[PDB]
Amino acid sequence: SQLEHNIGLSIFEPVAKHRANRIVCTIGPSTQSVEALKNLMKSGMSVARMNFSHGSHEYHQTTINNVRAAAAELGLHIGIALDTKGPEIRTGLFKDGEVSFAPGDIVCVTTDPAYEKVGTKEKFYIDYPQLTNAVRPGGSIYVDDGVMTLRVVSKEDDRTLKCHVNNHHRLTDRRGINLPGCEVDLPAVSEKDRKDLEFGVAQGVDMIFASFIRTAEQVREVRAALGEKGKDILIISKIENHQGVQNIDSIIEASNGIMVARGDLGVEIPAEKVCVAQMCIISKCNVVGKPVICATQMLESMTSNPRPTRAEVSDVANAVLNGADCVMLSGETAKGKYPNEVVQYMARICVEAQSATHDTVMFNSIKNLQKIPMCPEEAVCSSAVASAFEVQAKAMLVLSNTGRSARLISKYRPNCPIICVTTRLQTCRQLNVTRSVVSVFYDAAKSGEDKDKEKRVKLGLDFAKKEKYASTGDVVVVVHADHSVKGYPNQTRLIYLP
Amino acid sequence: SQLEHNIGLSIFEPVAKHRANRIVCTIGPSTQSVEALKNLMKSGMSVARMNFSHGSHEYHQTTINNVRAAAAELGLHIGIALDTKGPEIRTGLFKDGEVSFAPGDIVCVTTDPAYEKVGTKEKFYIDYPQLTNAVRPGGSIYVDDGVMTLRVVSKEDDRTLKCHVNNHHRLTDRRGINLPGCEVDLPAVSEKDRKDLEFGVAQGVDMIFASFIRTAEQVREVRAALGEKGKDILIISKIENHQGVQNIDSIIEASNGIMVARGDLGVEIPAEKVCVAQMCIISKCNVVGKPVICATQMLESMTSNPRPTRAEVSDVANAVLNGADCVMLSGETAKGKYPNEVVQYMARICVEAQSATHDTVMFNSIKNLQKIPMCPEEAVCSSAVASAFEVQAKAMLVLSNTGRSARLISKYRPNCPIICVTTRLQTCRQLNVTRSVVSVFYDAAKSGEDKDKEKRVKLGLDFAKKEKYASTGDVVVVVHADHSVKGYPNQTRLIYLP
Amino acid sequence: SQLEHNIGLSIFEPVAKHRANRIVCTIGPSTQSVEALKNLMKSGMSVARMNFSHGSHEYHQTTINNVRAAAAELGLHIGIALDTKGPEIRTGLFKDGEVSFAPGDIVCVTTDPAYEKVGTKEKFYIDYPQLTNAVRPGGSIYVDDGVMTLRVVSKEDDRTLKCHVNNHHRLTDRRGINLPGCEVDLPAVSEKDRKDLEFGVAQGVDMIFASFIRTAEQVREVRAALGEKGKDILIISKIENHQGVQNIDSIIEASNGIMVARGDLGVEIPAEKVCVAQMCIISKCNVVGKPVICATQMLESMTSNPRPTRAEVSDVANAVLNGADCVMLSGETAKGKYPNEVVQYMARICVEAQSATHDTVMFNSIKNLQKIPMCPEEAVCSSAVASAFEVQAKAMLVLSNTGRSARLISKYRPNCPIICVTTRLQTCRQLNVTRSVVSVFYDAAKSGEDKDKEKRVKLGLDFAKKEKYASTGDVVVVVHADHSVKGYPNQTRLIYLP
Amino acid sequence: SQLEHNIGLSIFEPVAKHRANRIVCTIGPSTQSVEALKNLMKSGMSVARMNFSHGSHEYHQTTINNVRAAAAELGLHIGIALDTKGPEIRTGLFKDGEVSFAPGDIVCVTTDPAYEKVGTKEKFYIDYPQLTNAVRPGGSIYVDDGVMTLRVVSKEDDRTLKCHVNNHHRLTDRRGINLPGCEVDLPAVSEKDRKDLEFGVAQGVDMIFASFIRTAEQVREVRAALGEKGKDILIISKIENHQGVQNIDSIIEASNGIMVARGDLGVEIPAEKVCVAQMCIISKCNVVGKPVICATQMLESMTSNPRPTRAEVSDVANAVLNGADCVMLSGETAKGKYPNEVVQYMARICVEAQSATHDTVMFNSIKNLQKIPMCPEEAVCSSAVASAFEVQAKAMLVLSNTGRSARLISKYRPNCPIICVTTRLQTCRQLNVTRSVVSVFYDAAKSGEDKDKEKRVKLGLDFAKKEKYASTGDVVVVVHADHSVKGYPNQTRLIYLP
Ligand SMILES: O=P(O)(O)OC[C@H]1O[C@@](CO)(OP(=O)(O)O)[C@@H](O)[C@@H]1O
Ligand SMILES: O=P(O)(O)OC[C@H]1O[C@@](CO)(OP(=O)(O)O)[C@@H](O)[C@@H]1O
Ligand SMILES: [K+]
Ligand SMILES: [K+]
Ligand SMILES: [K+]
Ligand SMILES: [K+]
Ligand SMILES: [Mg+2]
Ligand SMILES: [Mg+2]
Ligand SMILES: [Mg+2]
Ligand SMILES: [Mg+2]
Repeated sequence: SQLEHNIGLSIFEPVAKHRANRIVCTIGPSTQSVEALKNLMKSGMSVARMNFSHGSHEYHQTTINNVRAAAAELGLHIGIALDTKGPEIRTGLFKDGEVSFAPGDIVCVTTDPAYEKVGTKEKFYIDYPQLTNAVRPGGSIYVDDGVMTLRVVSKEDDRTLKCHVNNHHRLTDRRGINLPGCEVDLPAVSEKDRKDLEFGVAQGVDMIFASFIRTAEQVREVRAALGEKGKDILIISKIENHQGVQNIDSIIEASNGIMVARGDLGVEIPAEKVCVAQMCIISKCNVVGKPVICATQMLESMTSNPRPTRAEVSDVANAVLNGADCVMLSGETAKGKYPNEVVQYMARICVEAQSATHDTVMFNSIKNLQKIPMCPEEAVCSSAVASAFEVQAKAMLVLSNTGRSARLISKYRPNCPIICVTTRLQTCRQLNVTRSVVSVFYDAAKSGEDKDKEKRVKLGLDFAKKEKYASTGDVVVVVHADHSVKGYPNQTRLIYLP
Repeated sequence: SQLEHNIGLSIFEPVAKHRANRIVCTIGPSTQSVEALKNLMKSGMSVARMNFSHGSHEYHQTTINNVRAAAAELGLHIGIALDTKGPEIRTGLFKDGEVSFAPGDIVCVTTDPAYEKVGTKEKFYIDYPQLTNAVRPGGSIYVDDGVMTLRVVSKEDDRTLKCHVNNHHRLTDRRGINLPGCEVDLPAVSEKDRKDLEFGVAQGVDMIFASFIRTAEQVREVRAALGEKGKDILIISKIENHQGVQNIDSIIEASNGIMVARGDLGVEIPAEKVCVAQMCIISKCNVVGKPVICATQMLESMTSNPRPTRAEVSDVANAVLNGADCVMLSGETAKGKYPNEVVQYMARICVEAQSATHDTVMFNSIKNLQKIPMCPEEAVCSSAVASAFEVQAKAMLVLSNTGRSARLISKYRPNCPIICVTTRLQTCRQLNVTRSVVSVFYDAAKSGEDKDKEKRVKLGLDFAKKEKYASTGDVVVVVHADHSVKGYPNQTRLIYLP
Repeated sequence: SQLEHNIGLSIFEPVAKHRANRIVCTIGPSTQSVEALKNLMKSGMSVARMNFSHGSHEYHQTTINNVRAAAAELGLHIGIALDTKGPEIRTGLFKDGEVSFAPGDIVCVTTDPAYEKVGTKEKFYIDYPQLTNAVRPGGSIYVDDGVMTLRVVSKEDDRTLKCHVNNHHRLTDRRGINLPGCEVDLPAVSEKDRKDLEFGVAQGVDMIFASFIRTAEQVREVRAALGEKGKDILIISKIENHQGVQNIDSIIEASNGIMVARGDLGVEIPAEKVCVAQMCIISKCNVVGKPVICATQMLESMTSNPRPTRAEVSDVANAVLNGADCVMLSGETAKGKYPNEVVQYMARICVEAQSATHDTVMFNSIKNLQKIPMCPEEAVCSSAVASAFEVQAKAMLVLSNTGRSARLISKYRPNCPIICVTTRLQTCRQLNVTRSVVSVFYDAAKSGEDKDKEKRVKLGLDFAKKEKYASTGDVVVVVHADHSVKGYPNQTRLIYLP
Repeated sequence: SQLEHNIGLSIFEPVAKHRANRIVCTIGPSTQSVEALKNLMKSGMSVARMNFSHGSHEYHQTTINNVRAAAAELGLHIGIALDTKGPEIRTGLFKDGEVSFAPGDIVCVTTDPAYEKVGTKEKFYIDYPQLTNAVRPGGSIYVDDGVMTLRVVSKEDDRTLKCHVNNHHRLTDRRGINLPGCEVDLPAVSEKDRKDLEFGVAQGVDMIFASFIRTAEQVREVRAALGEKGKDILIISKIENHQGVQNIDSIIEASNGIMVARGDLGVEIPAEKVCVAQMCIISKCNVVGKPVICATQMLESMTSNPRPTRAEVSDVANAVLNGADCVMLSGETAKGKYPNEVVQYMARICVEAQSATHDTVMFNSIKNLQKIPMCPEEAVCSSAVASAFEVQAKAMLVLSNTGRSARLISKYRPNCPIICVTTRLQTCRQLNVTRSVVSVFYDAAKSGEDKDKEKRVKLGLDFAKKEKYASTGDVVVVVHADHSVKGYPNQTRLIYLP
């Protein structure tokens, strides 16, 4: 039982040596320099996130270039993620550029674009034409990231609602609008996003963090916008509102991965329901074996302070215990005073949660919900992890070209490193969002075809020795194909390190 | 499995209507008026904490009187908790009220009272006379809830240490000092603590939150200080340092309950380990059925903001999921701008986490760890909870005079309210730290002896009806003694509301 | 796990003192005398079975009278069961009273009653008019308790099948016929059965063992034949063929109990499938809490030998481990040389299987399959049994007039005696087919109404002391109603024996 | 749960097509001809047992030769088991060949050979010279598989005891004597046993069934008697008395397997305890993965009848459900009228019980009891079985030379056949006592070394196809070493049948 496991925990015991969870950092003026990025990497950043809400292509090019230089200097494979702006709903402009509201104020909000630039206390524009279908009398409209709240009192015509203002607030031009609990018929990709994705495909980004994903169809439209050139780039769908949460099954099926985008999600649904959504989404991703990232405000106060709050420490530990592959930092590294320290704390907190995790409970829980019969690669991979628990293996080793087999092994949550020997650099970079995985690159152009796996396996066992994952006489669990089977691994071996 | 429970969670289901978990609020300037307290109570405060780190007896008397007046106006039983100063270590004053420190700043710290009021960038006072025995050269002194370090360069003399400042801090009056990994030899009950405890007995406080408890011995010292007239007052031991966590088992056995005092704890041990201690301590308390409070920085940002961070919501929810009876607010209500709102958020987060909790997992885990044979009253109480699950009872009803039986039912974590009819007002107030329990006072001196229990059961069933727990025809599980057993409950009944 | 429980079993430990399972004995020339029956009773017979296949009413009257005299002498309550002949299918007569068949012999079997008395090698009668609808070409007809086998080769006309003889056998007049796997449209009650049931109702039998029950409707026709005078007599349906097994759910719902009539069942379905049927039927009865009897050849060789075969010992142990309330003896006591010894062995074997049973596994398994919400009497009863495991109670005590509450408690398979204080003698007799139950009679006509239960409870606790179930200072779990609830028990108490 | 598994059982589903459990048959007059043995093999015999209690070397030579000739004709590998006389105690002869005893009959028993041939109602011979040291006055002497008792009245002299006959028996030549609770001091290897064991080594028998094993020491004495040339012969220890059961753990550790010898056991300890010993012993063997045979009176009545009793069918089925690898026939095939039919029933009952077995319950129970870390080959074998469940494999295929790896896979109780390709004919024969294993011989001397395993795997896959275990496109789980590991299997593969 979780309870019996808890009572036997010890704060004094040494912790795990090898961090399993992974850390995504948002780059910004605190962290964009090659020097900054090197330290971020030494501190534990696995994936660098470019937030295309802010900054020009020129700005993000510097990030891309600096990340590549920083990683090349340290001999690391660091993923690069493009996080789209996404479509949005905004108010119009106001006269004199602002208006102040008070509780009780009645205000008409209109979908008539005539009113776009002449917002007053009495009447202002919202640029979502379907508005008077999507929110009914009694429903709420949230303005400015939830900070001001309107109750719809009535529909005046097919383009205008009379609303009641709930709280004091000062609006400036073009504030964000959220419609909590309303379906929202905005396109998966805005015009700006197309140019942003085109840029990402051209610069060879490893993954898109796709904003405001509400339906599987929208994931497909993002895949389509990436076209043939970008067919290999991961799509990590950001779950940001109620529809996202409702359609999670079919969104998970269409995506390569998920981000629990708690910031927007906590505006769209009550803040307290975000923990329910988080637990549900992470677990559902664990069940199908797709990477999931927990995001937003995890270590917020470290934007300004050199130590985190108690709440913050528990937030990170709990996202790890919930089952998340990755945890993420935004402002904390984009613009905070302590980018290095914050990543270091997050690394330490991860390691503690990892050591306090019951080894085999995830493995069993996950395995028990799989449909039987399994595909044989998945039987090979789960049973490899089982056999890793049985011999207390110190590492596993898998040959994966696309990353599929590595993600399949990580799905079953071994308690040791998963060394992945791959033939694609992009795969080394993409496996950064997968718990436990450590990539080594095998250069076929330079060392040859390796039909019988022996060179890739040697390379992996040498890496295991060098990185101090295991030593001479330790058992490693090795997964690849036999001499004739092609396209997936059908073989597991137990090998003593020579 | 936890995983299978998670994938079935929904954000679209209604939540529980009756909050099981309980909220402790610290009273200060924001919240001391009769009016402010009434609103805290309405917002969901169950226990008012007096922090005797600060304030005179007279100040706390005003708190005690105003709590009683507010509780009487609303007809509530609200516990009053005295939280001791304990073996605290603080700085003196500074000229002007701050000084500011740069890294590499070399500073003299002195135990010499002479410098108490007159501290500067160069020399200042610390109120622990044995300082230069406690920490030697190369040791570290933590300052102001851990936000600034000093390394000790040398012992100047028996009164003065020369110290290297390690980082960047602006330092206000009388701030907290911690000395992790140092033999600090201060009493659990200082002379000042002894007066405060006597004042609490005199004033009839319901519970002591005993600071820095390190040993079962220290708990007993707090018991002795309370004397004869004070023997029914709960002692809740605050676990705040390394040694508290080491000795947790015998500390629990001596105490009436525990507070995981995450503030000092997260300075005294590495901050990332607090999450492991929390889990471990809460579960150990759940196992012996003793109340446990999770404290400190839970909704910290709401000290200044109208909304909590995503980390803070999850921190609260996870304290509840961990098994904590109570969650605590400190600065958030003592001195924040939004005391009522912060209590309201906490109450809503509690209810969400309570609704995401698997019905019976706690029941079974707790039961499976109990030594067999049980005492009869424990067999009756655990079986009563089982039968509540089986009939889907909307409430339970227990007669308890000392509170023991109410705590015993609560130990088995039913999913419905536990209505406790008690013959002591103090029991009503002390049961505010126990998950699920709602108290009704039966005045035996005024209404008679009730040997056959029909008066008290009627009172509790009518309360069930009035407070909208159950209605006519609903089953209620009713626990007390039969007509001849005295001293504990030997009987369970299932009863339909008339 | 069953496996871990097994490896820790010990043959050397003392066994349970109080036999939980119950023994049904068939009376016959070995055992009909008052003296014989007294010894049978001392040996462990709980229910005496009269097989109305053989003997006249006069014969069975002697059994009834002798059983009553024998029981009255020993002060026991012994159930009396009437086991119907049931409808049957038979061949006609043969010329010269017999015919011999050989493998390969072709024989017409006809439904034309003209051929009733003139059976030959070539052609003989079977008295089931629907025969040529019920068994198709390729199907089998079993003759003489399965000993000879015919394959239907073809239908000649609507009353005649050509059949192939499978094995050597000699037929005499009017042998039994079975149609394996065929629906069989015979009435629930034959004419002879009506007169037999009428007799049973008049003589006050406690239960019918109803033969050849195929459908719930047939159980209802047996209840109807018992009329108003016999509305209180248990109907234990004998499951004897494939239809019985197929319709078991709805047959269990209609009956008071089940007999796995392995003898006929092993003729109708392959002998090896009888173990599957047995395990399934017993478990299904356990799940709904209805008594189930395992029957036939359990200790067969003891008909002639003074010790049982190894197979036989395991058969009895395994019926107990499967979950059967009762095991039964036929020939072994009706006509065998060692009626006393055989019942003694069966008692000893039961006790060993009981002691080797894992206490709480049945309890948990049974409780886990109940629909929630439960009726409150069933919550009271399961939780009483739970609380009996928790305090290691040595007995339970329940007030039951119809026997319902006692059967409800036994359903949850406590490891101790269940003392039932009843106001009906017939209930004492009927509870003999219920595991663990020991009945005491409370005479209301002579000691008064006992509205507050105290006299019945005293009587029960006195019985517990006298029979050496428990002594002074032991906990007994007591189940009845409180002072106002009528018709079921809503209360459980734990009481120390004074 | 077992209960929930049972209620889902059906008698209408098809049964397993490949029998997992294995049948040992004792050879005698009924069954010694080459023809009779061919039919036993066709009917399902896997191991022929020679009972050296009776018969000369020459008689057993005929058995050995005829088994080989019959097995060769059919192309089967059939094990040959030598079952020792051991420390047996028998009566002498009687004039005429019976005498008959009445209760109260006072009789002299004598160790004096003089009376060997000439026994009467009054005096007869017992071949244990230390008799009058072993049992003293008031002790009991059991005679002829326990069917008749004598109490010892006095020691006449060192050669003669006066005995009270307790019951009614007709006594044939050279019948078995048991002395429960007596210090009987006879060697595990008599002079006669030593010759028999040497003859078995000379003749190349596959296994010894060692009678009356009492200690691990005795097992080692049987090992030493087998000498150098005999070291690969299995020793299966027969547990037959009180002390065997006491010492079961260290007896198992010394042996290659165990027989629960229920015949002598059920006389040496009370007969009702045998069912507890059986369960306990079989499970302990399953836990260390050593073969266990359940023996004696399993289908006893079929010695004379064409059909078994209901008890005997359930006895067989429950031996299988208990975990037994093998079930044994004694008199049923040595001397019965229906040897072929009795083997056929047993085979059908085995398959039913196998089909009623829960797939994975045994796998998990066995796995959960193994010390971690496992040796690599055990992690490979248990994980191979797990992956068989997960892909619903129709067969497994393992390379085994000694049989160790085949027994290791079998220990984890897969639900499909385990095809074992072995390089030793003796391994083929010895694996007949292991559940599920089907052997194929690869003649390395004739077909070459097969370092890369492709020859043996091809041989086993073609066997899978020929024997109708799997077909083209079916997955098979294949266990052996990779290209460089020697001594055990370190590799698992999933392979589709070509
Ligand atoms: O790229 P993924 O889909 O992970 O497949 C990798 C697996 O396929 C195989 C076989 O095709 O690759 P490889 O041909 O590179 O040797 C296995 O060896 C390897 O483990
Ligand atoms: O006859 P059953 O159906 O078992 O009902 C018995 C239960 O009902 C009650 C209440 O009606 O009977 P009683 O009136 O005889 O006291 C309970 O005390 C008793 O346990
Ligand atoms: K963005
Ligand atoms: K304090
Ligand atoms: K009958
Ligand atoms: K023998
Ligand atoms: Mg957004
Ligand atoms: Mg503190
Ligand atoms: Mg019949
Ligand atoms: Mg024997």
